[PDB]
Amino acid sequence: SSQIRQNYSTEVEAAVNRLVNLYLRASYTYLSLGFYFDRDDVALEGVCHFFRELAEEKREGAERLLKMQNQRGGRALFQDLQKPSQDEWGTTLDAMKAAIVLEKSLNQALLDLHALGSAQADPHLCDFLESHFLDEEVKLIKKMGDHLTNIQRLVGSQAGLGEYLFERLTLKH
Amino acid sequence: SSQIRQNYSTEVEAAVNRLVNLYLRASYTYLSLGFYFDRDDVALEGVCHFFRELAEEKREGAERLLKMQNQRGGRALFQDLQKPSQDEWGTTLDAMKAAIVLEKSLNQALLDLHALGSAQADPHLCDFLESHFLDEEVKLIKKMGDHLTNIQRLVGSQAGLGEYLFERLTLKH
Amino acid sequence: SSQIRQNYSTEVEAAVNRLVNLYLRASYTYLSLGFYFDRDDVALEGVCHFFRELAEEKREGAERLLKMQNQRGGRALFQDLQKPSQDEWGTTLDAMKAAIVLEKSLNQALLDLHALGSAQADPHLCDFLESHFLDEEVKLIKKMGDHLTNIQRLVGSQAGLGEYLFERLTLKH
Amino acid sequence: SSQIRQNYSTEVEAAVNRLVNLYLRASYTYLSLGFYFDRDDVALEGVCHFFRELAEEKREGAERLLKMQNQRGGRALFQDLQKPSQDEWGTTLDAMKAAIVLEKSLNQALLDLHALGSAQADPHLCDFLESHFLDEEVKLIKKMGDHLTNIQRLVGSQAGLGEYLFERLTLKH
Ligand SMILES: [Au+]
Ligand SMILES: [Au+]
Ligand SMILES: [Au+]
Ligand SMILES: [Au+]
Ligand SMILES: [Au+]
Ligand SMILES: [Au+]
Ligand SMILES: [Au+]
Ligand SMILES: [Au+]
Ligand SMILES: [Cl-]
Ligand SMILES: [Cl-]
Ligand SMILES: [Cl-]
Ligand SMILES: [Cl-]
Repeated sequence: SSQIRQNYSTEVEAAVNRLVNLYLRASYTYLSLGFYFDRDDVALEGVCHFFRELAEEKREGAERLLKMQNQRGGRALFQDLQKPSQDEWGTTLDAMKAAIVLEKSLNQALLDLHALGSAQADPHLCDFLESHFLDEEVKLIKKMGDHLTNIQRLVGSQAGLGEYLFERLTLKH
Repeated sequence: SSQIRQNYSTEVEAAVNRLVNLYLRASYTYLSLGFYFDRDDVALEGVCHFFRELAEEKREGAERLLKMQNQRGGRALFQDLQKPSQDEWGTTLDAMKAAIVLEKSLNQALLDLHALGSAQADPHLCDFLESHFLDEEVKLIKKMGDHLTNIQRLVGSQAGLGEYLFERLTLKH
Repeated sequence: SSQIRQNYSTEVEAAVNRLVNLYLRASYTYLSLGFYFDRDDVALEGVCHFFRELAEEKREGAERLLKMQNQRGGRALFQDLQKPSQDEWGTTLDAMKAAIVLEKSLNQALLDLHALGSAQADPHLCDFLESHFLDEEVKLIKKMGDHLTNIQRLVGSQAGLGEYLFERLTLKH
Repeated sequence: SSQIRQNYSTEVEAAVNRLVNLYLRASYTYLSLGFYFDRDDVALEGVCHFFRELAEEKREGAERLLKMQNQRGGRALFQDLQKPSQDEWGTTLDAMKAAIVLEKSLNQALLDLHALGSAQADPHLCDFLESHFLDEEVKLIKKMGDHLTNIQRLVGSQAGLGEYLFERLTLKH
């Protein structure tokens, strides 16, 4: 094994790699969500970047996990990326729910890995997640919640008009 | 014939001139569309420039075709410009459909001329269309598609209110 | 089908999607190659970015293909991404060969798609590849060839010392 | 005892002081390593600063521990500093191994102190180590690993020439 490796469990090594996959899968889902909203028959530019900036961020989470894996003396193993769960994503509201659900899944994987870190007494891993992931994921889920409430409130009245306003007035383009 | 002319078919020369007419007719349609939306009883400033910047662009396509005709040793022949197909253009939605249809017609004329170029083995003509027209026309038709989807979605709910918002929030003024 | 779609074959639509997969797979291979060279027991910073800037570029090819798919009125379908072909990538020389091979495969897929475009008489697609992919891929394969020759020449003499010099003096960090 | 002291165990107080000694001993080792490489018969300027900037950093760790000790209401007790383990440090490779070993020892002392913090329920101490030491030590050990791999690879071929290149091309001066 590695010349540098110290207090780094094979369990955590393996779980970090699983987390890289989850983050890359999420990035790929957000690409699919992104380009869906760029379809001529959907055409909500604002929604399209929202999900495309999110694709960038999850790819950055996975790249951060990989950097760390190497820093600890673990060995990145890449697995197949399954495709996003859907080919069409519905309304902005349908999409934003799916994202929340996606993000809650990533968050739980994060919490599952803290718990493993604590069980393994790996304080660098705990710190790593606390500094770079836990806080950013809580903030993101909140913002998605906030979007969900606004979209729900708008599209309850007039669906399509509600969709347009939200994209125009909340989301950037 | 011309001192410069080389690999330039009479077929393509003639088809280039037909294309100039089509581009000038389109420019004239976009002028009519433009000033229609500046009527006091229509008054959608945003829609008015959208079509007026498009009148400029098609006049620029025809001027570009004419420059090229001369560059190849062809001889520009101008024909009568028939007037736009309508005197009143309806709603923003009616207007934007007509534009798509107009632009699809121009696009097909472009594709018809590539095919002629290939048949004639005129690689400068093919290149000319690829560099200055094909890509710009695809991008434009997409944007019109995108506008159509947004207008449809808005005016399905509340027609007039939908028209106002689109003009205010999507189109520039 | 789409309101914008014009001269866009289902064959090309499908082949564009296959090309997105190939570009995403390549991006994923270059991530694996990248982080391999960041291992403490490999530690060639220069090689690591070379492959990481390449991961970025192929993700940009796939994003460009997706933008276009939408511009034409096609519908992006995403498939599973198979994992990179190897878990360990050997020497810089082993790695750089694999990249050439990867890039030649992408290039052939590109050439296969031009040919399809020509068969379908889709001049926007041909242009699209010519402008954004064909030239960039030829330039890249050349540079990889150039690296291969330099690495071969260095490591023939002294392997490890040759590897260090190449990374230090040719590649950036 | 102190007017400020709160949730601060005598165990941790004592262990913090032991950690100050370890950091000062390390600083002193890096001074000895530093000036060894400045000998006229060794003369690797690059290696000399590498170890001298490290002497500064460990003195900064100990000063940071002392500031904290005071912040918590502990009382710094200083003990004798034993001299570095060697008078001559061999090659760059011999030196860089010794450093890794030194740094791994400091790292384990850090991990031993987190564990004590957790046992004592001292969350400020845990945080303190996580924020200022754990991450910096992991990053440093990685870089030493990376240097070790490069030095090994160079000096396997030609020892002295390998030493010169590494100092010239990796290390700063
Ligand atoms: Au922990
Ligand atoms: Au944790
Ligand atoms: Au041609
Ligand atoms: Au053509
Ligand atoms: Au073609
Ligand atoms: Au082609
Ligand atoms: Au604690
Ligand atoms: Au801790
Ligand atoms: Cl923790
Ligand atoms: Cl051509
Ligand atoms: Cl072509
Ligand atoms: Cl903690």
